[PDB]
Amino acid sequence: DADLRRLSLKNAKQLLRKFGVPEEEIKKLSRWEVIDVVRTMSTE
DNA sequence: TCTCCAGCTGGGGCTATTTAAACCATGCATTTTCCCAGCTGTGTTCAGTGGCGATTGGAGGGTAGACCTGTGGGCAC
Repeated sequence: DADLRRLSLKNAKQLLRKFGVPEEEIKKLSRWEVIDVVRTMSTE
């Protein structure tokens, strides 16, 4: 959960693009919602 | 004869050379200093997260109530 802060929104956006997350979530670009979604996707 | 004048007849001041001394003017060139700009470092603030605490929800256990079955007693043939 920690290194997900160092993701520093922009690289987390690129990671969500890499996993295949739909563009709406990426579009929101939440600093907290984005990291929760990428933690969920890395759990999936 | 004496005075004046007027030309002219032989006489003095330019030029050329070397040298040192101390001096000057007129933009020029160089060196120094001051100022401004940029880059780096440190400090502060903000916000993420960690972490912990509290509240809510779910599950399990216990107690209470109700229903069903069994036994006993009373009554009737």
